[PDB]
Amino acid sequence: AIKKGELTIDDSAIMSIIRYYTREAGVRSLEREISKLCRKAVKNLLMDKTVKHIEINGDNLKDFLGVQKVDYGRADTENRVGQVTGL
Amino acid sequence: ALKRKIEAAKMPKDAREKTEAELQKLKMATVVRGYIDWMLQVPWNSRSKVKKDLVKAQEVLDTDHYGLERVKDRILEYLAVQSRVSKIKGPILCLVGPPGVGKTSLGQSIAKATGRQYVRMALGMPGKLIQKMAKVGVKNPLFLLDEIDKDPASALLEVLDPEQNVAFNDHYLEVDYDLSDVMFVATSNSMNIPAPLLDRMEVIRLSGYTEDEKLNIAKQHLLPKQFERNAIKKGELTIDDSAIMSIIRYYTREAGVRSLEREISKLCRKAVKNLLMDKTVKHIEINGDNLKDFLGVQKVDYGRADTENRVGQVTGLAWTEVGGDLLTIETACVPGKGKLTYTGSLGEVMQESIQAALTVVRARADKLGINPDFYEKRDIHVHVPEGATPKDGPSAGIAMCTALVSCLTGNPVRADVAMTGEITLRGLVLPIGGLKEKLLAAHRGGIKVVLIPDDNKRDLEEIPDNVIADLEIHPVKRIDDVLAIALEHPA
Amino acid sequence: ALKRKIEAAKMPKDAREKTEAELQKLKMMSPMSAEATVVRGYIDWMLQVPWNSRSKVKKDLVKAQEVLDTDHYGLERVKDRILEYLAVQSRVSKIKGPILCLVGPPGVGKTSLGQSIAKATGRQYVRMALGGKLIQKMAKVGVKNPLFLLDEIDKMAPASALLEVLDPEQNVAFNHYLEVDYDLSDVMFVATSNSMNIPAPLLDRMEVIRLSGYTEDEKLNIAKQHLLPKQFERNAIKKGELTIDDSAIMSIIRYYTREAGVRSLEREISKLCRKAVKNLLMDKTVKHIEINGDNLKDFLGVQKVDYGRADTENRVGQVTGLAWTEVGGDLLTIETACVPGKGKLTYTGSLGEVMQESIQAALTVVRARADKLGINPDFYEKRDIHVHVPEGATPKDGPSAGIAMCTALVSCLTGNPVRADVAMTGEITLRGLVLPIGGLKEKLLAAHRGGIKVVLIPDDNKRDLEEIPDNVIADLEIHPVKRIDDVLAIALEHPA
Amino acid sequence: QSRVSKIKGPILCLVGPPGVGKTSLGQSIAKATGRQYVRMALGRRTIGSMPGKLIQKMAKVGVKNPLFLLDEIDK
Ligand SMILES: Nc1ncnc2c1ncn2[C@@H]1O[C@H](COP(=O)(O)OP(=O)(O)O)[C@@H](O)[C@H]1O
Ligand SMILES: Nc1ncnc2c1ncn2[C@@H]1O[C@H](COP(=O)(O)OP(=O)(O)O)[C@@H](O)[C@H]1O
Ligand SMILES: Nc1ncnc2c1ncn2[C@@H]1O[C@H](COP(=O)(O)OP(=O)(O)O)[C@@H](O)[C@H]1O
Repeated sequence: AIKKGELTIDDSAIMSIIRYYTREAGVRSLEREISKLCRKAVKNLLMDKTVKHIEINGDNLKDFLGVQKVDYGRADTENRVGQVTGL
Repeated sequence: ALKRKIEAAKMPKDAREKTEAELQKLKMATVVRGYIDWMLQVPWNSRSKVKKDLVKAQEVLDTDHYGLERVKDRILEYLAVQSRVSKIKGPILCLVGPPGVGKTSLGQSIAKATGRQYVRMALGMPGKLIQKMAKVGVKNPLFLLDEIDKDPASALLEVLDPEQNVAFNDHYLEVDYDLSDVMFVATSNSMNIPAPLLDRMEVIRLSGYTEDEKLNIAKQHLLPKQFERNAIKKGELTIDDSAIMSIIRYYTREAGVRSLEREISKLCRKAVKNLLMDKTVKHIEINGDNLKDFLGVQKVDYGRADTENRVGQVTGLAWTEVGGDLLTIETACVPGKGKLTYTGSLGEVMQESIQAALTVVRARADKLGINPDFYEKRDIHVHVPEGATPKDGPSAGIAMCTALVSCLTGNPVRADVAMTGEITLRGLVLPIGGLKEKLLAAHRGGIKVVLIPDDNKRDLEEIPDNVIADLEIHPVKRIDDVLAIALEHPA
Repeated sequence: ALKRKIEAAKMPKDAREKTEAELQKLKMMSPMSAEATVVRGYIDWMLQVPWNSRSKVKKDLVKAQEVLDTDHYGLERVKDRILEYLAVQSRVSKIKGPILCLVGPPGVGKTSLGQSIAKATGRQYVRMALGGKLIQKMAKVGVKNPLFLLDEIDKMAPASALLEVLDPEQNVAFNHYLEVDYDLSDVMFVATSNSMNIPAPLLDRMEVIRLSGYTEDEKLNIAKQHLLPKQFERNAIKKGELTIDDSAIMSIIRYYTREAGVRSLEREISKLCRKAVKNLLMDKTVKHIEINGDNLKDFLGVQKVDYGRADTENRVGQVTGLAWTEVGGDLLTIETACVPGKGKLTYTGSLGEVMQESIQAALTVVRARADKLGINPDFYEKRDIHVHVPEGATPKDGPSAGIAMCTALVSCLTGNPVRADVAMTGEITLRGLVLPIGGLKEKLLAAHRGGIKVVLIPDDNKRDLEEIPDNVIADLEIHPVKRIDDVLAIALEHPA
Repeated sequence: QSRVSKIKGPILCLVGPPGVGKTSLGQSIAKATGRQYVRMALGRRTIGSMPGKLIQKMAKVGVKNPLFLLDEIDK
């Protein structure tokens, strides 16, 4: 029930959802995240009559979805002796 | 009489020709009369209207359940989109938690949050569901499906999907009923639901409570409704907060509040018996000293103020889904032929966890002070109690590792500590799931120092911060750093 | 004709218009037909049903106290729990909550206690055994609010549809062959059984109140104050005769009966009474018969079971474990044997897999302590092991008497005899610690009733140990242990 | 049974292998107290229906206080 004006999601917000909140080859978890994100925007509309154009960037999302569930790739300690990531 | 009400206030066409069809069967017999009256008493109109003041629903959820803020926010999201669109044709609310949390009452506080009538249906002659519809008599009820962990079994998915709810048949009512515009709330004790149902349900996790939160719940929402069903009236009976702290800490240990209800109910019973059998006293006051006069000595305890010299016995944390739970993993090292032996009801996942742990120990024979021949001359028995789940099996792997280092070197594990995690061959410590449910258990049993993997550090910014306020938490990443904390001697 | 009775009986409007509904059909059918008489007796079911006339309850709990303690002797931890319910029953007129459940071994007095509560409040009494009926008993009492007992719910498993007779969400209306709903509220229930194997829907609405056994002093006062009078008046023995002294009753309890209740004591006292009466009519010489503790063997028979312990402690293998069984508390002789072989275990005697895990636990206890006991260190593959547990233990009780297996194995290997006045119990870990166990009161009553004089319990049951009220503790030498080395230092009759 | 006018308690039961005198003790007790012997082995209105079996035997002896046996409950 969101009409065409009041919620706007950036590119970088979707890149944060894909890179930080899902691990599969498909788009099912992207649907669960965008579903839950949309109804959290609905709650942040009907509980406050001031704001209407709710904006989300790649910074103001961790109050919606919490912390990053899964991690991204390799910028951490590269010692990891005798381990090797295989495919 | 019969004929003057078969129109039944714009009852739809199909059951009008069916109702008049057995009415002209009546024209040419008691079971016919009842068979008419079933189709007349089920509702066909009168949608009891919703209350779209969602701030009022905010105010009416906080009057019946104290502190389920994440669960309340999720429910109010579902009621926001449930308010704007008249019928959400998506997945159903799924309330999952340990027994004794406000499931089977949260659904009661939803029905007086929208306005629709509460109906409960336990899952442990017309159809059962239309029997309940005839019990309530409204087009748009709230029909709680409880205990989905426990008429054919899986045939209720036609009550949930869109394609079978625009018209629902029956074996012994012959017509089609629309089970659309019927909000459902589904509760369960656990997660292992039969497989088609697990997709149509969005899971809402009601976790356990803490000591302060149980104290506030017992001080606001338990003592009044227990008094008013026993009619103790305002000054006849007071209970200090430290007394409820002794009921919570000592005489029960459970993630719900059901046992607290049983002890408080018993307490009110014996107080009434003191008030009628005696006539001098009229005000009974109960503190932490008068309390064991009214009940037993204890049932369980906590504290870990006992001895700590338990070689080879650490206190793992177990994520059973029926509450988070403590665990006493024990290992021994006997003279023998090196044949490893595992027991404790679990299968082969613990096997690869154990053999991982034993390679971790055998790589460190020098700087731990072990004769390096132990893998072939000394048999090893490794035990873990039965409380776990199939997933999160290789939790408490470093429980087994510290157990083996303790029993080999003869170094006592300090008894206040409690560990968790999953171990690999290099001694690295993998993440584990369900960290809140385990840490509430480690809070409730009186554990001071908990070890978690380093890669679950971000999940500490989800815990209600009274829990972290009492636990000296050390995250680790290497097993060599577990062995400076969990033992009590340098190694 | 017939309507002039039901018009004044005051049934409510639903059953009134059903009664008039088939009634005017009855007055307009042939008054001597067969189906007409079926309707006559059908209405005669409905003349029976008491739709009014509550019997009065009594609120003063002082005479409730003085009406309970005048009939049953010493159930002091139960009568508080029953006067909770009668206290809230006194203030609140209609409790809709849970229902009193009475669980203990048979012979304790539960059927008499539910009979006594009816005398306590004022309401009537109808017992309903379990192996339409309910409207037949409600019609049988002829009153609205009886004390409708439901005995042996455990021996019940219409299949189990009585759970709508219990919950208040269903008790506003219960119909089955009468098809008029009855208001079964304000019909107080008490349910009894013999174990907590109650079906899982029924257990929701039932307050379990435990009735454990009686001890010898307590049975002695029961027979001296409440059994010899009712037996002397159900056989009409005159007053100036049949002086049964105390030591005779002590020999009946100690030597001629073994139960946690007093059922068999009634059989022995009744047989004693009628043998005395037969010796009063087959002779006119004696009139005053006295039966001391000596002449029972000339009067009642031979000492059927044994009590003392001069019983040859040189039993190498068997110990005496205690067992909180389904029917309460019981002695239990756990036996082990060690035969030459390959190293394989052998389970015997209702050993579920938990007891298998505790058997291998005790096996690792022994193998950890091989050399400081003198055992041949390679016994685990030269010599097979057979361990025997006689049944009785509930699977929740389970690994109770775990350390009985460890002392049994140490005794069977080293050939050191277990002294046979030691009633061990406990739950063993792997490494040699002894965990708590529940139901310590049944195990101590069975450990006292068989005359065992030394009991080993775990250390972390110094908590329930004070709550055994009677002088059970005073003559039993109960002393806890915590490690397996305190067990092996005591329960063997040699040092090790 | 001699001193008490009417025992309301339990019932004499005679259990033995087939062949000992468990039937003849009905005769002997019957001519021991004085009452009458009636044996009833084991194994409504309509057409014309007889009464109940037990009251058929009570009509058969025609006395209020018989020694009404009940043979072979096991069968
Ligand atoms: N957050 C809460 N606030 C107030 N009461 C609660 C809360 N959670 C549970 N309860 C209490 O739990 C009791 C009923 O238990 P229930 O919620 O039915 O658990 P279960 O479904 O496991 O039986 C009620 O008295 C209810 O008040
Ligand atoms: N404390 C007591 N005082 C008097 N009589 C008792 C007491 N305890 C038991 N009895 C006797 O025990 C018998 C009741 O047996 P009970 O345990 O009710 O059998 P069941 O459980 O099979 O119904 C009655 O004869 C009663 O007189
Ligand atoms: N002690 C006895 N003295 C004389 N006759 C006996 C004695 N015991 C058994 N009998 C004879 O055995 C028969 C017993 O019949 P019985 O076995 O009682 O029949 P049932 O098949 O009904 O048991 C009688 O005919 C009786 O005369």
